Amino acid sequence: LDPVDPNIEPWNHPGSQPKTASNRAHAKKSAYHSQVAFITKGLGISYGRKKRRQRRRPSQGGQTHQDPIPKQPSSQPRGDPTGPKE
Repeated sequence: LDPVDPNIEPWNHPGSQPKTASNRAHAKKSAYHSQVAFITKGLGISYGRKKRRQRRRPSQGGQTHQDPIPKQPSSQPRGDPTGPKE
C-alpha cells in the first residue's frame, strides 16, 4: 500500500456509471465517502485519512475524479469523452 500515492490511482470515473449511476447506483458510493482503494485500505471508512493523500487535487487529465474535484468535471466536458458529461 502507499506505493506511488494510492494503490493503483483508481480516481478516474467513466462519467457514465459513478456519475450516471443508472448502470449500478450502489457499489459506487457504497456508503463510505467513496475514495475507492487509494493510499490506505478501508476506502476512507475510518483508518485515519489526511485529505492531502491524493497530492494532485488540481490535477486530473480527463480523469473524472471524485473527492479532489467534486465541484465540477473540469476535464470531462472539455477533455476525455467520458459519456454524458460533454
